[PDB]
Amino acid sequence: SKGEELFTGVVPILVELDGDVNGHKFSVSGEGEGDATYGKLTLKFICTTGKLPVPWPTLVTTFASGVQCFSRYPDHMKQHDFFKSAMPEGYVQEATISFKDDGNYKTRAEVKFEGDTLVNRIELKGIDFKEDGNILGHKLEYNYNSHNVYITADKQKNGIKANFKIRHNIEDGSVQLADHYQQNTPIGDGPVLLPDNHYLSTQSALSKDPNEKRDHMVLLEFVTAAG
Repeated sequence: SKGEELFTGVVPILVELDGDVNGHKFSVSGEGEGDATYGKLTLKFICTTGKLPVPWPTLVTTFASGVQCFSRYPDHMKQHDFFKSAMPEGYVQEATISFKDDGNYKTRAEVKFEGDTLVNRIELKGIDFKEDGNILGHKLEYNYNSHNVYITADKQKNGIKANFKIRHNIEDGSVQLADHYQQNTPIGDGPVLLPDNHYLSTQSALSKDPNEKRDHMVLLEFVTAAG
């Protein structure tokens, strides 16, 4: 595809988010770099309005979804890469994150190229949360486990669909369950690749910057496509 040639080296990344959870408004800014030949990514996020009203690990699926274009697809599987084929014009992404016995997050994002940089613009709305629960009560640990993302084609809208289950570790030893459901639609009127059923194997690591006093998060990720 024509969009594939834009990912042969190291490319800079820029992210911006605006949110509202149970009446509390906030804003986040991010910056980093990606190398698709090795399926490697490095990013740093900062809260520009003060302190974050929700735990940092609950926002990982929203941030990681916007950079799925940096996945390493093996030679025998290159005909199944929707993400790179839609570039430079891009796509619109809509999703729902449901927490068991608690509330939900509804999101919308624009992913495209501006110059020689890959850009992400996101909006989030959170409703029906419990004040004494695991989310608003800040009872989750600062970590994230390995998982698989399942993909399928959506012919009627010339795009794709994605789904997986999440397991968040709690302070007492137990876990908090969640589900992520997503849908992608192209912006331009050019050709795209429609895939057969497959998955993406992922591993992540969360850390802190020792010289930083503002509320933040550092993320490192490795992603590979498999049949």
